[PDB]
Amino acid sequence: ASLTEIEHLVQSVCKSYRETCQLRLEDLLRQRSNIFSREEVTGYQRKSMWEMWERCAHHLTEAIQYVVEFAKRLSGFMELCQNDQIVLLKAGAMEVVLVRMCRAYNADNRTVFFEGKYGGMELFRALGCSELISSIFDFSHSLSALHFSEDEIALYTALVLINAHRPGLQEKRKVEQLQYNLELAFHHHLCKTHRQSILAKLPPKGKLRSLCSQHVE
Ligand SMILES: CN(C(=O)c1c(F)cccc1Cl)c1ccc(-c2cc(C(N)=O)ccc2Cl)cc1OCC(F)(F)F
Repeated sequence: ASLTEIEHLVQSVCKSYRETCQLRLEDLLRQRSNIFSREEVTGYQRKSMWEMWERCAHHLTEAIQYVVEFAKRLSGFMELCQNDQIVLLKAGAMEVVLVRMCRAYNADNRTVFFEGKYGGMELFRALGCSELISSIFDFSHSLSALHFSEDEIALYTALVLINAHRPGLQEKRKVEQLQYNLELAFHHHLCKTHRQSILAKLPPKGKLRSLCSQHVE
């Protein structure tokens, strides 16, 4: 790995993320002023857990489609066997989507973009998943307060995906090589953007994995 190669990898990943990021930062930030009325909230509250679920499951599917596209656009992700690509997406897809949620979270009033507007966590009362939702607000909070940039997200999410210690992989070596190259890109870009600071301040593999497991449950 040279500088052109790693600087190229940084740009590939950021471009890949920007094409696949589903909802534009632009819009997300525009729509913060805009908030659900108590009539609106009470309406989502009133629904059935089943009505809710299927709506959330529509966006989850849609969002998992975008993570896969991102992964497919990752350098040398497609040159891995089918079996490995499945291992990585099946372990990491959902972790990425959670990370990707921080963007639609607004720490300044503890709301998140849902279905066109912003709302608080009480919006999801019908699901009877208060503990879980409340964590999600907390893990999205702690990242929004490091002002995670789009390139920081792209690159971090790429390493949540490309992990040589997932079991099931047949060609570990190639993955370690993909993984390592992205670490370099992350750490390089971090040095270029004077953000070396945020490493110690990110939530560990521990948290993110244990939350995503509570989520998949
Ligand atoms: C509520 N939820 C879940 O993932 C979830 C959960 F956190 C607990 C239980 C059941 C479910 Cl389906 C969920 C699903 C899709 C979305 C979602 C909405 C949109 C959208 N445009 O509204 C787009 C993509 C997605 Cl993945 C957001 C969700 O939760 C937000 C928060 F912050 F409250 F968790």
